[PDB]
Amino acid sequence: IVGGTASVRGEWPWQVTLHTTSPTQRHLCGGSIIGNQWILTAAHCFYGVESPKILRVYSGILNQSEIKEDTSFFGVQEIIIHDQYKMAESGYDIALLKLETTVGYGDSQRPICLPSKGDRNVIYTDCWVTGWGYRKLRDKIQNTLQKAKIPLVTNEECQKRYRGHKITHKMICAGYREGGKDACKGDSGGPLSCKHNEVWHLVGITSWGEGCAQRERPGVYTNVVEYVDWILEKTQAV
Ligand SMILES: CC[C@@H]1CCC[C@H](NC(=O)/C=C/c2cc(Cl)ccc2-n2cnnn2)c2nc(c[nH]2)-c2ccc(NC(=O)OC)cc2NC1=O
Repeated sequence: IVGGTASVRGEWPWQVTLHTTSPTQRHLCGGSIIGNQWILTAAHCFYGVESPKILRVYSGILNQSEIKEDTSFFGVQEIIIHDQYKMAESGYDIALLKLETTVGYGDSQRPICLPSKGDRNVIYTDCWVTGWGYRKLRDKIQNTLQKAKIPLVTNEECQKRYRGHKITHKMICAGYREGGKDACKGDSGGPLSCKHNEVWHLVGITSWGEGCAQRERPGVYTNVVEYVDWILEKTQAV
């Protein structure tokens, strides 16, 4: 996160750190608890991931230093990537991780509500991008979960900013015209959380941008409202 501040413990209890084990263990991406056995993340996070056997999901984490060999995690049973996904810049940058075990809900780990279909018309004014990513382009993964309040941007205004790209309605952008606050390397997969009627909703999944927090370069996010039916299709399968 660029231009953010340290989160407080329990502030984003749906936030998870998705770690890879091959060749050595390291943070890979962010993610959101959306069900007791479901993590919603970005499809691009699995580039060169041969099996879910190398993945470890950590919930209830504020500081990456909380993770050692004795720290408990959730194994990943299945990786479900949207089958229209080619690359982040083309959209469909959404994936579901089905966990081997059930998440025990408490004040340190709980699900974020998905946006309602009737909430496609609502205008969110309190949105936050969270993660353990870089504070600038050439940096390192942060120990403490960072947060940044970012304004939502119209598809039209985002399309002006990304000439040469096709910004679809399945994408949602966020950022200040002058930059300064944004997601960066290590944040992808994580949430873009918006508070509405005292209820947090998963509006976006951190996807891509040209650089980090640049003037007139909004962060591009997967527009979760547009994938509610795809999420239910995979999580509610008979
Ligand atoms: C499959 C491989 C995965 C995802 C690749 C894409 C991802 N993009 C992002 O995380 C965010 C992009 C982005 C998103 C928005 Cl919304 C706006 C502006 C953005 N950026 C544009 N240029 N940089 N960031 C990214 N993550 C890292 C570098 N780049 C990264 C850095 C460090 C570690 N681990 C580490 O040091 O452990 C000790 C792990 C990763 N993970 C990855 O390599």
